[PDB]
Amino acid sequence: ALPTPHEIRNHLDDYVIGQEQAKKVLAVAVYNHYKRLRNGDTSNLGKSNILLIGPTGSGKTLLAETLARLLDVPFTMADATTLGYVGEDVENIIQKLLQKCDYDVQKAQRGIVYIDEIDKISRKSRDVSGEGVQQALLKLIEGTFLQVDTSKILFICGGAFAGLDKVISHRVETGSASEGELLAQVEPEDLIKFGLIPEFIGRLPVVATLNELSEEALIQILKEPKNALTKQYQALFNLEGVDLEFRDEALDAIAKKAMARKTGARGLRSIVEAALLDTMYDLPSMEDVEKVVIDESVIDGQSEPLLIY
Amino acid sequence: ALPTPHEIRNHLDDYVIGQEQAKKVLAVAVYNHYKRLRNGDTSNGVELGKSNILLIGPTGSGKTLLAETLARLLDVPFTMADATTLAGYVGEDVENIIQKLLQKCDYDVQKAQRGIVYIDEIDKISRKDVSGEGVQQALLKLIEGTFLQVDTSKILFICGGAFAGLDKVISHRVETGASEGELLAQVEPEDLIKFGLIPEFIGRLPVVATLNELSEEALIQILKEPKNALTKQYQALFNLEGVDLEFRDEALDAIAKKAMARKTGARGLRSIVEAALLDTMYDLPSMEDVEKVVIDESVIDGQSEPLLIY
Amino acid sequence: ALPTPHEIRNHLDDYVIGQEQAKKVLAVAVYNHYKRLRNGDTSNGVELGKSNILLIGPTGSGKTLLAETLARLLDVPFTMADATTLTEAGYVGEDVENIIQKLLQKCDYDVQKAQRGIVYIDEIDKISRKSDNPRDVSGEGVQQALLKLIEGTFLQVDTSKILFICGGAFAGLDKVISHRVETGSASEGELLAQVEPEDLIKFGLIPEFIGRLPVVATLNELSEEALIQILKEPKNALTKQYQALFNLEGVDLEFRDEALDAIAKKAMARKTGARGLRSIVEAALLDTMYDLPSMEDVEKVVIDESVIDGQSEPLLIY
Amino acid sequence: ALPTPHEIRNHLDDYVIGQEQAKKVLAVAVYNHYKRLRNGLGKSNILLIGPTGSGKTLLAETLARLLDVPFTMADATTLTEAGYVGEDVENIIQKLLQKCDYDVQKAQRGIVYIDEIDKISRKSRDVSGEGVQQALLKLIEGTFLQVDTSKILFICGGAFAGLDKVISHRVETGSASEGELLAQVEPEDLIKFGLIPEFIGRLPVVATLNELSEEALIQILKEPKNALTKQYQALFNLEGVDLEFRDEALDAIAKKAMARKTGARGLRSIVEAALLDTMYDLPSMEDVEKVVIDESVIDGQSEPLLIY
Amino acid sequence: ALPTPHEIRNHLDDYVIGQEQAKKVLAVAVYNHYKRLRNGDLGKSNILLIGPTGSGKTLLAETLARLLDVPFTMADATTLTEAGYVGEDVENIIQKLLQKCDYDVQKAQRGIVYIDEIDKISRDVSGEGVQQALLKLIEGTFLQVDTSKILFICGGAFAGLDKVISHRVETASEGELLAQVEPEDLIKFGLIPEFIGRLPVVATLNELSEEALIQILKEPKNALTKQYQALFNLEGVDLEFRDEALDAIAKKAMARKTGARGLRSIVEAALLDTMYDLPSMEDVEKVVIDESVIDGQSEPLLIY
Amino acid sequence: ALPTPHEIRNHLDDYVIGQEQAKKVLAVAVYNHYKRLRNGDTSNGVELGKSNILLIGPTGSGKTLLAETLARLLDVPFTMADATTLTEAGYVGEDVENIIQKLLQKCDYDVQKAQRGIVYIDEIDKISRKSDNPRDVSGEGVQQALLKLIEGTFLQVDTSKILFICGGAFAGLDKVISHRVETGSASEGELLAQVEPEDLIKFGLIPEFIGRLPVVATLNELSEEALIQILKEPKNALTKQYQALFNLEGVDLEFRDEALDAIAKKAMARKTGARGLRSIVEAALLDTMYDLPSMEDVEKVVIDESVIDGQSEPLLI
Repeated sequence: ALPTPHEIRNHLDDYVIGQEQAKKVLAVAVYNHYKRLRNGDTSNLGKSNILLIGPTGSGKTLLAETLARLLDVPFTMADATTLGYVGEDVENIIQKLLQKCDYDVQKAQRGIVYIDEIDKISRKSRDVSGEGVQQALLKLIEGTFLQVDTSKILFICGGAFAGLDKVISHRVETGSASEGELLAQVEPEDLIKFGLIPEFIGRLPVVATLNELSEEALIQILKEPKNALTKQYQALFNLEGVDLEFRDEALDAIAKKAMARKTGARGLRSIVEAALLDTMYDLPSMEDVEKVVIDESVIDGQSEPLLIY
Repeated sequence: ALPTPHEIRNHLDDYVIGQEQAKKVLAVAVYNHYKRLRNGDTSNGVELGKSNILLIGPTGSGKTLLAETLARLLDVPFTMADATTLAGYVGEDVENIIQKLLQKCDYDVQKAQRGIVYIDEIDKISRKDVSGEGVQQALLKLIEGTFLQVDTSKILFICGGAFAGLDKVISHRVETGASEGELLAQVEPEDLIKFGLIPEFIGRLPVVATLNELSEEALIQILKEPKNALTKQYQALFNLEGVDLEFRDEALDAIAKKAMARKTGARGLRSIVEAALLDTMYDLPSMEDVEKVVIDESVIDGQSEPLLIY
Repeated sequence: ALPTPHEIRNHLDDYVIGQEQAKKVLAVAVYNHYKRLRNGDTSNGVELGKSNILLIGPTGSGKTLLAETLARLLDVPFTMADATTLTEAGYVGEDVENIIQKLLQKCDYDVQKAQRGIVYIDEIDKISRKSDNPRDVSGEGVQQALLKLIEGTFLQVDTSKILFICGGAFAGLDKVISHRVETGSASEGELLAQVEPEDLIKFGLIPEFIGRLPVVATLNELSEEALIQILKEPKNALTKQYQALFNLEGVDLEFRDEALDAIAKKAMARKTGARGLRSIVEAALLDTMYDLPSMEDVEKVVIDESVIDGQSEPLLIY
Repeated sequence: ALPTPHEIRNHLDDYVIGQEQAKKVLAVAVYNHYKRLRNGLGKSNILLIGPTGSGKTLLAETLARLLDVPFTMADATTLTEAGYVGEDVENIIQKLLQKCDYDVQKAQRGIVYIDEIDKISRKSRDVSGEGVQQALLKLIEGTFLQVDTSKILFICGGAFAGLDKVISHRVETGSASEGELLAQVEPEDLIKFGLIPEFIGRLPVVATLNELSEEALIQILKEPKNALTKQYQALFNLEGVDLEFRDEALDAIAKKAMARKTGARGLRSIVEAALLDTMYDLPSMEDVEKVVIDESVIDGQSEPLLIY
Repeated sequence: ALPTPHEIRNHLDDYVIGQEQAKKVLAVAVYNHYKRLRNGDLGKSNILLIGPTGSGKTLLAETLARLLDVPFTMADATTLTEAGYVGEDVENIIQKLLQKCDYDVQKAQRGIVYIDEIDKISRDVSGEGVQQALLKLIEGTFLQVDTSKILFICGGAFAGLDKVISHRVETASEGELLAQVEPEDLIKFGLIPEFIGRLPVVATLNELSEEALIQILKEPKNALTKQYQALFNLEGVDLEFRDEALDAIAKKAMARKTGARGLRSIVEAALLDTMYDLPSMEDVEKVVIDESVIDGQSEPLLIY
Repeated sequence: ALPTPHEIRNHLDDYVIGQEQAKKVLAVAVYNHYKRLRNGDTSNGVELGKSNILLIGPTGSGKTLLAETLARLLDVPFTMADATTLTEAGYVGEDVENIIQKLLQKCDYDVQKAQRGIVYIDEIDKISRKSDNPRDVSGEGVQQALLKLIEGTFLQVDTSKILFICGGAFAGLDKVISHRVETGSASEGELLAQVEPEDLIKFGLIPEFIGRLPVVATLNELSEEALIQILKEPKNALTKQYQALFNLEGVDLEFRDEALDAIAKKAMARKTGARGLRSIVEAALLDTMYDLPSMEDVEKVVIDESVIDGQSEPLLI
């Protein structure tokens, strides 16, 4: 029984924060895709391939993985950068999909494939080789000794598209907003000028966009997600018989640190670990009730966490 | 009384926009073909070209429309066929195209010989494999001409194809030390050879027409007529939802215009329709209405939402 | 009853103009090849040449036409192939045998008649792995893979019996020969006559491949006066074909000599040889044929200002 | 029963000298990693940054031994410049299984050390080097062994010669030692060094090693439970002879090692050559003890003192 | 049943003329090589052919294989030089050997490999790379085939070799000088010591005499005259080559410096016209005189 | 009763000329290895060096002869193997254990005596994956597969007990060492003495493999005298090889000492060392082997006059 777009988006809210508009798009795209497969297209339809456009560490990869998990469907990643002999490496993505699929052809067709850094292969001011991948990987999108047809499998292509923000503004301008508002005005002709071939873009009808993560968002990322850092470490300290408490001032402190390093959410973990290193070290050697992390423990990194006996 | 190429092309200007060079070629090719048939080729023993045609142009340029139109202009039985659907048992499916031509011909052997046959996606069968080529040679037997008892020698063959890679092989030859339109004009039989077509097949397609831009009318037809047309596909999607999906003519035309402005051809049609029906499909399973009507304002402007009838 | 080399050449004169030396070579080569087959080579143990041929001539010189004509004159299954479509594959090794299934198909899958068949490989000069015109490892692979055919090995057919004709332009060949034949301090035709297996070696062909092509035929560059003859003399000459087309229109088509020469000059500047003749004539009569049936005149006269110019329209006589 | 970080560090003190801060870090990272696995969260992957012959490799090996866990090494250099090395990246896995008796579960508990990570960094072949950072990146997360590399601990070692500079260009203020500078290391410093953001984000735990002191080299010859002198004293011991290393001789060995820039790795090769002649004509003699002096090491001219 | 060296040399006399010393060496080298393989082993017995271009180096290698019904494959040392990617092209020689071997691992090991123009790779950094890369083959390492069993024959002209030998042997003719060849002479030439040690057996070919070419047209079982006499024979006509004509053919070959390879191209052009109007006549025999070859003016004699 | 390193080297002097420094290292390494085995390493928990050896010397320097001799002097099962026949396979991982079954074969299938055995791996330098002498992925696979043996794991025999001696020429090693030992702006023998584990690293050997070969012996380029022993003593000595060839012909081949010395001198004059020995013997026996399978005699004797002068033919009985 397929989950409605409402249900898919709801389960995406549990793993990904914000990006509500993109999750609406993905929900529909995904739903329609499998809705199409489960009725054998049409007796005697929509490719529904998706194009993720957002900054690095926005959640592009996370969304793809989550979609597959929520639909108990084989999932495999691949990099456009790593892509004549690579034409026989493009089919490699398929064997990997079969590996995680128990070599079940049918389940392999229901699978999802995420290609990262698509904006990197775009030949714009090696070009001849790069375009070669756009056209070689293009043969996959349509669908062709596994014997599996790639027509059935859903393709999700993610990319940062740094220069895309510019080409859009050069078009949308008038006479004389923010990146989020600009990426909404994105059109397939903007991707053309960016470096993507018309035949490739025509194979990616569904276009999703991810907004710039807020500083406050990072704080949410540390708390709200089911696998949020704080929850992960509270679980660790929990099997030690100790309660771990993160003061709001400390969480904000962590976000600020992450912004100063321009590492976004990816740099969150490396900050928390270093802040809890000493504590976890001499933790199994003590006997206290709970440990409370304050701002002074994070930003300054001088004072140790409060210990409650 | 046969229509002059001047008259033929002139009638092609009414169904097809632009493509003036291709229509001139088709006009002469067609005219010569029937001019040869209506004089019994040549008494005794004299040579005469087959006059078969090879349409080379992007998807939604007017290839198919041109073929259909030609037949209507000459009140001649017309039948289509896809090169992709064409195996050894398909060799007996190649003759199927003939029985279909006879069906629309009222089973009149003579009028069937005057008939026109359009084969789409020829560029697809090019082995560049053992089976695909098998069709090139199996269908090759038709071009020459052999229990209908009808000879396919008389019937005109028009092969349409996009030839995506053809634009490259030509540039690798014509180079020295322009646009696709200028490059496709330099097309030579040897370019199709390297592309995947066998020499014996190309030699059977002497007349080569080339289309450049797209045809607004065909783009509209592509959204409707095809068995797997976008509208029909989405009407099927909305149908298993208990809802009827209606595309107003203004909306379809609106969709074509968008596609032309983006120069993405027919390939860019879907991406336009999807974006227009995104919101609707999202909160569709959560509603309870009879049908949804897509107007022009929903496509071009994309501002208003589709009309909902309960 | 096999045709003597005399008869073979004579019939080649009806389809090809000039290249007399080449036609004499092909005549002997072809005759000997089948003369060998129709006597079962040699009983017990004896030697016999493979008799495979290597056509060397400019593009549109008649290489292909010669190969085709040879087959028609001997009512023998004929099939073409491009050496370019072969290079760069080990999966093409199973595509090299494809040429055989083609030969069978046109031969009514007849095993013996397929063995009598003729195979023409075009653009052999393109696969040669050499520093000239810089994949090599893959190209040579074909010289050796297709080499397995030349000798002869689920059709069950042996390619030992079938005649192989390999055509090519060999653009750089004219140079390597001159770097050898030179003395201390003529034309391409005279130079291509001095051709030697070692010249092809330096060009890019492997020794084992050349040794399988003993018979070497050389084609001259079609003369402008020859091209003029091609447009007129042949029974299926272009002018005659187009005069026939204009004829069922009730109109007489006249090609002025100044126009025919103009056509030849156009063909030479394009180096397309005779193969480029049609494409020039068509474009010159294009406009005319378009609005021809719409008119009611007596005859149309093609002048030199209509061909090379492509400007002034053909003279119309009412 | 898992050993506390205290216990892990204690056993590390026995095989490795100094680097107390690094051993504290590794102890935690390791403890947490397995603490996480044994309860069915943080990846806890580690990045060792220290000079050549500082103890990076030794730390990795020791950690595994102390935890009776399958261990395997690999060189990041042998990886770069290939798409066929992507299938060589999984090779590291098959080898981990070989030493694991092909037990999928114990293979997941295993530890993997990648040396010379600083070498693959494409920074001021590049396109190929980065390819490994991302190819080996797929391992870090975890994916016909059927084993998932999500469970296995990854330890990436490197010298990072240029890292000392990029850190100084950031930490500077307006107008200390490498040890103090490597402490100020941040993921953004590695970014500028040539590492991709997605790779560094997979190596959260960062351990920094100091340059082994020349006097530390002397300690390396004495203090460790498996110190060279203790090894050779044992060898000489089952001969009925007592081996005595004079302090002047131990310092002499250290100096030799420094002039050769071979660090601690070059210690053995020096001691062996110094005791080579003695061990040869040892079992043929009958004395009480042999005393190695400086004259026997540096000059190598004089033989070791023999007491009967 | 292995053929004795006597027998091997004998069958070599039928395809190659002169070079009797080289054929005795190759005969022993080959015999021992397979005598070793058929008893499960010892010497590598790899061979180094040293002779001018068109002396018969290649022909000797090919003939040896045919006489022993063993897979044979050629290769050019020049196409190898200047690459580390050619290190994976050195294995190509093996896959080719397997191709002609029907992919039979065992028969591929019995195979023979001839590398031409070895003297060309002699150094520079890239060229030496092949000497050491192709060196790994000589010893013998997804075919799974070991190149230890396969016999290697390395041919070369060694233009400068005649000089280095003279600078040493000094205190006759090239033939006498190439006999005094020593591994140290190849060292100074450009070959690495480790490569030469892998080529123990050294065969030296003489420069084919003018008169030798004459023999080349007659003596060999597949001599041109015999081939064309057979061609004219299935026409009912007897073909006779005058001695003055054969000598005339040899001279032509020398003036063109094409050696024996240029023999055919000379005979063909001389008998071209005759073969053209041969099947159209009815005579007893055709005689080829010198006037028909050298001058190419007069037509061959026709006896009815 | 184990022989002292003194006694071991002394008996090595009877089968090998020169290479005294190498023989001293081998004597100590070997002695220690078995000294450790015969005392069951160490009761409870104590450390002990594996004591595996790495022979580095030119071809025909006696690397193989030293290995074989060591086994004979200690009445211990010995087996050879070529690292070259191993590379390029995962199925060779099951061929790596083959070396063990061969060791058992010569050991009468006695597990214990098999553990005391010695294994010599030749041409180790060949498997090294490096830019020098350009498969790599496959070669390394053996370094790590054979690596599993060094440590020690249907035999049930543990390869931990058996001594491993890996020989190789290491042609490029002489260069990498010079690029390191250099100072600002001697001979190979002096250069190979400066050898370090890091030099083998850059050469193509993995760190984990080298750490398993603690003992490193270096051989010099042999003198003209040693050549005579190389022609006779080694298991696969040329004379034995050709005596075997002549043997399957029903004929006995005898090399007079005067001839053997004659061969050495020839090789010495050409300065090709031991590598040039074969090319000399072949040329001297060429004619004989040619018309040999065609005759019917008892034995052929090679004298000095047949080698040096090359004028007179070998004696036929």
